[PDB]
Amino acid sequence: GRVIRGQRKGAGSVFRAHVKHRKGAARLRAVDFAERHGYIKGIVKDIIHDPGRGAPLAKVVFRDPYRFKKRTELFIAAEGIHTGQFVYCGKKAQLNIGNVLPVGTMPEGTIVCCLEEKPGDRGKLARASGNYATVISHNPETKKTRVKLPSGSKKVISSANRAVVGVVAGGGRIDKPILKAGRAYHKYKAKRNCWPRVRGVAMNPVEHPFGGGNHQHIGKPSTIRRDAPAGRKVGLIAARRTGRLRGTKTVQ
RNA sequence: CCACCGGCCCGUCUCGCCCGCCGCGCCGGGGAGGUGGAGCACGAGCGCACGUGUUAGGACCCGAAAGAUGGUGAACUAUGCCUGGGCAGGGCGAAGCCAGAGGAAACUCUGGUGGAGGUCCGUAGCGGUCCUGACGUGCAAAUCGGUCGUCCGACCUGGGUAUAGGGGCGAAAGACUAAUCGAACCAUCUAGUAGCUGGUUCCCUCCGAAGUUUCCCUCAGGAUAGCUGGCGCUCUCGCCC
RNA sequence: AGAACUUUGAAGGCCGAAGUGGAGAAGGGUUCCAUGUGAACAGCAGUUGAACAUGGGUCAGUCGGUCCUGAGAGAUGGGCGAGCGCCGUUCCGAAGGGACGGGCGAUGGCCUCCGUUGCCCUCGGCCGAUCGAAAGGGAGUCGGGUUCAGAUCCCCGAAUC
RNA sequence: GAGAGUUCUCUUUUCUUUGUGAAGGGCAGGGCGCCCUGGAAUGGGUUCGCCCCGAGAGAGGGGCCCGUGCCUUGGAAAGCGUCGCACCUUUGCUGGGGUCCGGUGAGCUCUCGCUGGCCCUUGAAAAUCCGGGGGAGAGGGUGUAAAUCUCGCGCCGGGCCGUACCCAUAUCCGCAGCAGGUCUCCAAGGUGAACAGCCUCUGGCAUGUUGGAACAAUGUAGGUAAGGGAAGUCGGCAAGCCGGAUCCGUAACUUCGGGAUAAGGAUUGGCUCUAAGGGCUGGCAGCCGACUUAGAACUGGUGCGGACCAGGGGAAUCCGACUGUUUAAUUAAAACAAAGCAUCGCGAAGGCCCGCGGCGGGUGUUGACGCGAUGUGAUUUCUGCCCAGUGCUCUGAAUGUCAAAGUGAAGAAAUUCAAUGAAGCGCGGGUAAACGGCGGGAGUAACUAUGACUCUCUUAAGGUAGCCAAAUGCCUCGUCAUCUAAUUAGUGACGCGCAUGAAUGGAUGAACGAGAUUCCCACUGUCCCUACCUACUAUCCAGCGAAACCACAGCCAAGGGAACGGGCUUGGCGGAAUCAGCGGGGAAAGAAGACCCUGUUGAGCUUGACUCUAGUCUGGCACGGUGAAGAGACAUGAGAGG
RNA sequence: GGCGAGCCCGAGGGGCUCUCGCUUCUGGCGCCAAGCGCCCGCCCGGCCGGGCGCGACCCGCUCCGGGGACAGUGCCAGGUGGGGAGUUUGACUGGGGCGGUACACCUGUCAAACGGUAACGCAGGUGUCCUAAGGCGAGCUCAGGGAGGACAGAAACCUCCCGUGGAGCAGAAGGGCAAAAGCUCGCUUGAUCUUGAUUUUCAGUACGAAUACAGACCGUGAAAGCGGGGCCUCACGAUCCUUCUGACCUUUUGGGUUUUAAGCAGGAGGUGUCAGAAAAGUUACCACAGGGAUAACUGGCUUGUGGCGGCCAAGCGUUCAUAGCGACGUCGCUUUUUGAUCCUUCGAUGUCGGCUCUUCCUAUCAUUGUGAAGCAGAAUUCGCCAAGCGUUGGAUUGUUCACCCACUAAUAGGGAACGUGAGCUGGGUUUAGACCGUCGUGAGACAGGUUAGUUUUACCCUACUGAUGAUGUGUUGUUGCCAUGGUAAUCCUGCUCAGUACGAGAGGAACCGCAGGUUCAGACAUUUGGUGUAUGUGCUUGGCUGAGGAGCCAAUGGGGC
Ligand SMILES: [Mg+2]
Ligand SMILES: [Mg+2]
Ligand SMILES: [Mg+2]
Ligand SMILES: [Mg+2]
Ligand SMILES: [Mg+2]
Ligand SMILES: [Mg+2]
Ligand SMILES: [Mg+2]
Ligand SMILES: [Mg+2]
Ligand SMILES: [Mg+2]
Ligand SMILES: [Mg+2]
Ligand SMILES: [Mg+2]
Ligand SMILES: [Mg+2]
Ligand SMILES: [Mg+2]
Ligand SMILES: [Mg+2]
Ligand SMILES: [Mg+2]
Ligand SMILES: [Mg+2]
Ligand SMILES: [Mg+2]
Ligand SMILES: [Mg+2]
Ligand SMILES: [Mg+2]
Ligand SMILES: [Mg+2]
Ligand SMILES: [Mg+2]
Ligand SMILES: [Mg+2]
Ligand SMILES: [Mg+2]
Ligand SMILES: [Mg+2]
Ligand SMILES: [Mg+2]
Ligand SMILES: [Mg+2]
Ligand SMILES: [Mg+2]
Ligand SMILES: [Mg+2]
Ligand SMILES: [Mg+2]
Ligand SMILES: [Mg+2]
Ligand SMILES: [Mg+2]
Ligand SMILES: [Mg+2]
Ligand SMILES: [Mg+2]
Ligand SMILES: [Mg+2]
Ligand SMILES: [Mg+2]
Ligand SMILES: [Mg+2]
Ligand SMILES: [Mg+2]
Ligand SMILES: [Mg+2]
Ligand SMILES: [Mg+2]
Ligand SMILES: [Mg+2]
Ligand SMILES: [Mg+2]
Ligand SMILES: [Mg+2]
Ligand SMILES: [Mg+2]
Ligand SMILES: [Mg+2]
Ligand SMILES: [Mg+2]
Ligand SMILES: [Mg+2]
Ligand SMILES: [Mg+2]
Ligand SMILES: [Mg+2]
Ligand SMILES: [Mg+2]
Ligand SMILES: [Mg+2]
Ligand SMILES: [Mg+2]
Ligand SMILES: [Mg+2]
Ligand SMILES: [Mg+2]
Ligand SMILES: [Mg+2]
Ligand SMILES: [Mg+2]
Ligand SMILES: [Mg+2]
Ligand SMILES: [Mg+2]
Ligand SMILES: [Mg+2]
Ligand SMILES: [Mg+2]
Ligand SMILES: [Mg+2]
Ligand SMILES: [Mg+2]
Ligand SMILES: [Mg+2]
Ligand SMILES: [Mg+2]
Ligand SMILES: [Mg+2]
Ligand SMILES: [Mg+2]
Ligand SMILES: [Mg+2]
Ligand SMILES: [Mg+2]
Ligand SMILES: [Mg+2]
Ligand SMILES: [Mg+2]
Ligand SMILES: [Mg+2]
Ligand SMILES: [Mg+2]
Ligand SMILES: [Mg+2]
Ligand SMILES: [Mg+2]
Ligand SMILES: [Mg+2]
Ligand SMILES: [Mg+2]
Ligand SMILES: [Mg+2]
Ligand SMILES: [Mg+2]
Ligand SMILES: [Mg+2]
Ligand SMILES: [Mg+2]
Ligand SMILES: [Mg+2]
Ligand SMILES: [Mg+2]
Ligand SMILES: [Mg+2]
Ligand SMILES: [Mg+2]
Ligand SMILES: [Mg+2]
Ligand SMILES: [Mg+2]
Ligand SMILES: [Mg+2]
Ligand SMILES: [Mg+2]
Ligand SMILES: [Mg+2]
Ligand SMILES: [Mg+2]
Ligand SMILES: [Mg+2]
Ligand SMILES: [Mg+2]
Ligand SMILES: [Mg+2]
Ligand SMILES: [Mg+2]
Ligand SMILES: [Mg+2]
Ligand SMILES: [Mg+2]
Ligand SMILES: [Mg+2]
Ligand SMILES: [Mg+2]
Ligand SMILES: [Mg+2]
Ligand SMILES: [Mg+2]
Ligand SMILES: [Mg+2]
Ligand SMILES: [Mg+2]
Ligand SMILES: [Mg+2]
Ligand SMILES: [Mg+2]
Ligand SMILES: [Mg+2]
Ligand SMILES: [Mg+2]
Ligand SMILES: [Mg+2]
Ligand SMILES: [Mg+2]
Ligand SMILES: [Mg+2]
Ligand SMILES: [Mg+2]
Ligand SMILES: [Mg+2]
Ligand SMILES: [Mg+2]
Ligand SMILES: [Mg+2]
Ligand SMILES: [Mg+2]
Ligand SMILES: [Mg+2]
Ligand SMILES: [Mg+2]
Repeated sequence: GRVIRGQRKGAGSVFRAHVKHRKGAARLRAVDFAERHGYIKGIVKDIIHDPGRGAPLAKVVFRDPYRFKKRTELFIAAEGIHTGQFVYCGKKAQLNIGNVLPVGTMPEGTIVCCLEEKPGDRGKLARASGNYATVISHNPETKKTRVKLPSGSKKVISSANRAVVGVVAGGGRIDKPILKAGRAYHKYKAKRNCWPRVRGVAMNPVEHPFGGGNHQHIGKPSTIRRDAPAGRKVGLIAARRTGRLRGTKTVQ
């Protein structure tokens, strides 16, 4: 009869993201004439650590092509850039690490990251630390571009959206074991209040469909369909196949 | 007034025949027999008052576990966030560094330095294992004395702030949410219902029981019959039957 | 009048600086001080008291609030809602009323010269009103003396924003 | 130097005090990742530690910032101890000494600066203010003087609000002057490693809502006890032993880090000594002061951590890796959590959720090394077999069932019939680190049995590797061996194990458990077997003074009785009022039994119990408009076919 | 626009088709226009102050992109939906649940010679079957047995005889039936219509079943007659709704026709909890109103069971029934076991065991005095009067119980609300946490196992223990009796007896006497040991009084006496 923990997550009362010490949203520059009919050069001031994120944030200063003012943007620092390196943003920019340019111009097999789903989405895909997307196809007519995302999915996107070249800095971040609960607590304290993660079979039937019984067992098939109501989707959600995997999943 | 027989009216079943025409018809009316009616067969009701009995009203009085509506609480406690404060002393000795010795080389060994740890003894702080110690109408609606675990941390704490009741919060004890939490508090519905307990106030006189039949989701109950009381009413003795 | 509980002196002791000391914040609101009585309150008593009655006591440019935002709360634009209203805070808004300068015109002061008013031209992103800390940010006062009760406040002297 | 205390004896002795605020200037001191000359290796100068050098080291010469330190204006005339002249509601003023000479320090507190370490933790914004780049503009124009001044002065103003006191074992909350709770600063001397414990100074206090007399039992705290030493008890419960430091010695096991203060030994006082461990001045010598170590001699009735302070230990089993959290007010755990190991969904018109409402909100200042939902729970090795059933998922309008809406037909119409049929269901495949499961007979070894081996029914497969009378075994106090004089206990082994078993996790397993259990050593009043002593009661008195409970009240035996009387019957018998204990009775008090049953009385929870619903997936109707190509059916006239 | 690149024709050049402009070694700056061509007012054709355009091109109907007649929105329909909400969890019952239906209907007994009469009393049944197993009429007689006949046999078929029901009548039983109610044969649906009254449980209500009639149409036999189901006792169902049948019926609302609907009567579709709701489980997290109408304690009635005795005497006992046992049978006591019933207790009697302590019982283990043996002695066994005195120390278990070691004269059995929780302990049972095994999909359950889990109050009355007292003797004191009540002593070892009696030996006593010892009781401190604050004395740690001396403080500082 009581709302479960996974159901209380959507209320946003105490489960809000700790966004106090966040430096800024990681987004690219706005598409304009100086970007679609040439390129502009900017200077990287410094890279900083964003709490709750493994990818560093590089501050880049560009010169406004219309007003006398310097524009500061926060990009995702690709691995292999240093303070003082000139970063070029535009259509006819040279293919180098750090420079952003539309995917319709780069050749096949280009390892890029921080791209956009739609032209103007301003850097939404492949933003985690050490991830990249691989361009595999091109279409001159009916402009489309096939990319392979870090999840292995091959998605077709527009040929006008941009992507910075290179892999995100901070790779291999998951190779280190947390090695104790204190480091996990300090990690999740900057992200959000979701760490304790009490098992469902430990509590009572009032707070979870799995709790109860004199023996700490589930009693019901953990595989639950997609049509289950709120507060009922627990355990595996529409598990098409369970158990230890045998090779590659190869699912589209 | 009682019992019976017969008679009349209405609804039905059987049997057959007769009469009428503002129009000669799957139109009307009539008889003799058997049944059903809360009927007729010289009518007694109406209005007011009183008494008893049943019933609906909170309905002889007092009493729930619960349900709904609308509002108040995060000054305790649980959890986030923001902004501040605090944690005596000793023990073990991680990386790195220096020097010396051994060795053909690889390299090894030794003495220091170095000061890491969700490290150890231990104070303040934070909690409360045992004595199942004292109190147990107490200092106290949860305290006190020894003995305890941890004490650089997943640490303790102040103020501000967010989440409000089938909701919040929960390192999960269904624990906490203002001494109340397996669903808070406040007011109303509400004099909620109870086949269940308790109580139910002056005298005298007369009569005076039942715990049994049948039925009911009936077995701690009710209906029915029986037992009882009251109001009468219709007659009979009172002057060889 | 009344003495073990008040006062003074002496002796013997405790708290022994993580106090039984000196100050503060929250909270209390006159409890602080002086005088006076002793039925009630103080778990016995009382000449005593934080009780009673009367009268006093809190003085700031430089102590803090007032200013600023933090987590967060919040009106208008707009949307929803039968409705009190609610969600939403930059979203779907014609959401800058101010200024540098120049020109025209009017007015006032000793109309020499300046200060204003009305209009025209040029320029000007609010990161959206507003609230949110007596421990955060936040310019600038220290020494001595003074009362029965005040001290960085009162007086003297010396400074500063 | 001033004042004070002791002086039977000694002590130039002991105690209190001995000053410079904001602001401005100068000078010491500290820091520099700041400049110039010149460039090194035989590498250099440097820290407690690192660090730095051709991108310029050592050395020499300069600059900048803080200067809370020193002197000076303030500043000695105020302030404070001293000996005095008027004076006891007129009390001010005298003069001397205070701004005297110094030193040391792993000393405590505060501050400043340098450097290092910690990370899947990067540790706040805004208001005010300043500097720089740019050069739109303004200014007298010359032996007369303007544009501007962030320079030295001078004038004026700074409004409003709070300001006492407690801040506490007596001014706050807890019904109160309640051993309870409540956030901060300052904090000395001795012992001592220390803010441990104990004793004093500055400063407070009457012993915590009363005193007098006595020291009976019982009680509450405290300490000993001859001989035995756990023989008491369910249990070593409580109590008791060691407890600090220095010097030797430290096992099994292990993840090689630990175990570990393992275990087991020796010393510890007092007063005289010796040696070592430093700085400063001059061209190897002279003075100045801190307490540390080591050794030896002498000596006290073997006493020396002399009070206080303060780890019993070892051998094993079970569980949990550990640190951490947990039921405020009966549980601290084996429970929860934890890193680690796996699985599932999601590429944003998305996944999981909130919401009565909006293309409203959380994750999201987010993008697969992310988010959301589960299981197991250090490391190592292992992860066995079953998709039959219940769940999850995927596919072809070949294929059954199938609602509205739409089409055709019959009928005067309502209406009826028929054709087609979206999801879903049904069919088929996959998935068990999804829920779960893992049987039963018969014949066979030259002593025999048990049984190598084999045949057969069953459904989806018949317990593999492991482990055990376990926290899991009814029979059971299972059998064997050890531990004991004796063992329902403990350990090891045996294993058709009613009913162990593999992420329902199984087997191990160093360290750690205020976790449960067994044994051994020292230890003690737990005991044999009790006794004595101290403080506070209890006791009597002075003063003040309730509550629980109360049908009337209280001596027993037997009988009957509602089957256990105190009162009834028969007997025993029966003198007031009282004090201190006592706990046999009053079927004693605290509560309309939390146990069992009834109620056609409720609540929490679950599901393949009944009836519904948010939500979610599909189909139809409008928003919802234009063009091309193509498929199926209906009606039309005509040509082939059975 | 060529400061550019072209594929081409081509002598100069042209554009069919096109790339398009000028920021990529470097942690610097970059804005509020230079120039050019024109237009004004002021210095005689000049200076100063201003304005426009090009620089920086023109035109246009979405600000730029990505989807798009889809997605989404409103309405409707169908799936899924304990995520959420509401409600239910039959009754009887020797407590409840499980078991069973004694819940609806029959047969026999219970049932006591009318009818009626109960239990979870006994022995059994029913929810069907039959177009014949109904009706009529006729014919025949069955089960079994005896004697014969080819295969033929215990049983094949034929014939004779006996054959009162011993067979059959659909099925459980009872009653009934012989030219029959049984078997066979032939026609047949009277197993069809209609209105009443009556019988059975009965309230004399209904349903079901049944009886006798009456009114029409039929069957059958020739006929009298029989038949409106089964030879009789059971074989079955209200309201509302649905369906069917009949009128040449009634109403369909202002009046007509028709479809439809409603209406009358009787047949069916069911209430098996059967006089008829539509209904799963758990709560050890539990709550409320009650019940001793109703279990888990004790007590009380009986003792089946348990224990303890007696009688008979077949036999054991080498002989021999009864020294000692004593079967087959049978008669008694006990509530120290369990069980049966539920009488008091539900506004509570605190429910295991252990520790401490008192008293009682005897069915006597030992001790005192005795009798009998297969009692030579010793050691033993069976009884008598006999409860005065004892009936222990430990290992494991919560244990009652049970086993073991050792001691001992003996290590006997019990009662007092299964004595004793305002005396204690909390070891287990028996709350809430949690683990394992089994069961259940689940919540959860287990007289299955293992861990941690608040033990409250006396100051009242009585009883008991002790102390003041009271009554009466005129007052007081001293010395004295006891009526009454209590009552305390018990056991064992060593020596002489005595290596004697006895006994073939082995072995081996007893009375008197002498030393003692165990338990218990009364005291007592000379000696020994405890206690110790005479805070008695003398050392000693830290601090303090200036230092010696004398001292004090550290909750009686510690320790030697
Ligand atoms: Mg967990
Ligand atoms: Mg739980
Ligand atoms: Mg649930
Ligand atoms: Mg199961
Ligand atoms: Mg009421
Ligand atoms: Mg309800
Ligand atoms: Mg509400
Ligand atoms: Mg709070
Ligand atoms: Mg630690
Ligand atoms: Mg250790
Ligand atoms: Mg502590
Ligand atoms: Mg405590
Ligand atoms: Mg506590
Ligand atoms: Mg405990
Ligand atoms: Mg206690
Ligand atoms: Mg007490
Ligand atoms: Mg401790
Ligand atoms: Mg410890
Ligand atoms: Mg520790
Ligand atoms: Mg509700
Ligand atoms: Mg509470
Ligand atoms: Mg409610
Ligand atoms: Mg009432
Ligand atoms: Mg009845
Ligand atoms: Mg009558
Ligand atoms: Mg005094
Ligand atoms: Mg003192
Ligand atoms: Mg301090
Ligand atoms: Mg203090
Ligand atoms: Mg006074
Ligand atoms: Mg008083
Ligand atoms: Mg006062
Ligand atoms: Mg007053
Ligand atoms: Mg002033
Ligand atoms: Mg201020
Ligand atoms: Mg709002
Ligand atoms: Mg509006
Ligand atoms: Mg403000
Ligand atoms: Mg002053
Ligand atoms: Mg003051
Ligand atoms: Mg100064
Ligand atoms: Mg110093
Ligand atoms: Mg003040
Ligand atoms: Mg207090
Ligand atoms: Mg306190
Ligand atoms: Mg000190
Ligand atoms: Mg020292
Ligand atoms: Mg006193
Ligand atoms: Mg007090
Ligand atoms: Mg002793
Ligand atoms: Mg001794
Ligand atoms: Mg010993
Ligand atoms: Mg022992
Ligand atoms: Mg035991
Ligand atoms: Mg202990
Ligand atoms: Mg060993
Ligand atoms: Mg060890
Ligand atoms: Mg010397
Ligand atoms: Mg643990
Ligand atoms: Mg917590
Ligand atoms: Mg506890
Ligand atoms: Mg979203
Ligand atoms: Mg693991
Ligand atoms: Mg497996
Ligand atoms: Mg399959
Ligand atoms: Mg249609
Ligand atoms: Mg054989
Ligand atoms: Mg096996
Ligand atoms: Mg083992
Ligand atoms: Mg033992
Ligand atoms: Mg199993
Ligand atoms: Mg098994
Ligand atoms: Mg001792
Ligand atoms: Mg009596
Ligand atoms: Mg009795
Ligand atoms: Mg009696
Ligand atoms: Mg009584
Ligand atoms: Mg009487
Ligand atoms: Mg009487
Ligand atoms: Mg008394
Ligand atoms: Mg008592
Ligand atoms: Mg009751
Ligand atoms: Mg009932
Ligand atoms: Mg509840
Ligand atoms: Mg567009
Ligand atoms: Mg429900
Ligand atoms: Mg019942
Ligand atoms: Mg009779
Ligand atoms: Mg009869
Ligand atoms: Mg016949
Ligand atoms: Mg029969
Ligand atoms: Mg018969
Ligand atoms: Mg007839
Ligand atoms: Mg019935
Ligand atoms: Mg229920
Ligand atoms: Mg629970
Ligand atoms: Mg009864
Ligand atoms: Mg009973
Ligand atoms: Mg009681
Ligand atoms: Mg009692
Ligand atoms: Mg006796
Ligand atoms: Mg008892
Ligand atoms: Mg227990
Ligand atoms: Mg329990
Ligand atoms: Mg002889
Ligand atoms: Mg002889
Ligand atoms: Mg004695
Ligand atoms: Mg003596
Ligand atoms: Mg002595
Ligand atoms: Mg002494
Ligand atoms: Mg001394
Ligand atoms: Mg001395
Ligand atoms: Mg003290
Ligand atoms: Mg002593
Ligand atoms: Mg002694």
